[PDB]
Amino acid sequence: SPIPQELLMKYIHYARTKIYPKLHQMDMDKVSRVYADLRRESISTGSFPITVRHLESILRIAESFAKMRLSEFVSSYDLDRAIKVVVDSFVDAQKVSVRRQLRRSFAIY
DNA sequence: AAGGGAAAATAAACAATACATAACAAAACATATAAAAACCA
Repeated sequence: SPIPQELLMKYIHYARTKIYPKLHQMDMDKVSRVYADLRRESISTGSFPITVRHLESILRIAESFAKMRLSEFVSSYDLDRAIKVVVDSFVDAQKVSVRRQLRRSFAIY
């Protein structure tokens, strides 16, 4: 069932030394819309804010998933996994009182 | 339906007051006898 270890460690060195997947401005602006919701909802219920470093982090996580997918560019649904990775790290790094944010992020989950 | 958040509860240190009784005072209740005072005689 899983990928063997030797092929995986050879794939790491093969993908990290040959490709450089960029991003195209066709429909990527939608993540700036969802960040605009996700920043604002962290002020009213949460105490810790979300900044531009999280946007740089999800673009890096999406291009890392595109690097692992070995594509020419980042797809539209790589950002969905990137925003899931940032929601279950930032929301999980807080109190139990940000519990409404567990369902507030359920619309984009 | 969730949740904020103020009311309510708990605890602990400290201060302030009440309480049980000790010690006593004083008034009611009680008797005694020598001196006055009526009082028969």
